[PDB]
Amino acid sequence: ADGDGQGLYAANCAACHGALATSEKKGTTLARLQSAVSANAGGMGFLSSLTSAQLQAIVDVLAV
Ligand code: HEC
Ligand code: NA
Repeated sequence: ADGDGQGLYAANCAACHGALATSEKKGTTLARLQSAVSANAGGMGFLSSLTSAQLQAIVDVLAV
């Protein structure tokens, strides 16, 4: 259901951080992403429903 991260990034992140292929958040970390949602960085708190498995999948595709 989770895909490989590409759909999750496109649906939840690309509007603010760019298409995955040219994302400004390449090389991010799970700790940065969880902290950004939890701290509402840039208004990101609405993403608090994403699970650890979903956030990690997004981190991993940004590492490729
Ligand atoms: C617009 C409503 C955004 C959504 C959707 C996403 N991000 Fe975001 N994020 C946004 C801003 C304005 C900021 C602060 C400025 C900055 O770009 O740093 C952030 C912050 C982050 C961070 C923390 C900063 C860092 O360590 O680089 C991360 C890790 C981050 N954003 C990642 C990220 C992810 C993975 C998103 C989809 C789940 C996502 N953001 C969505 C604006 C918006
Ligand atoms: Na806000």
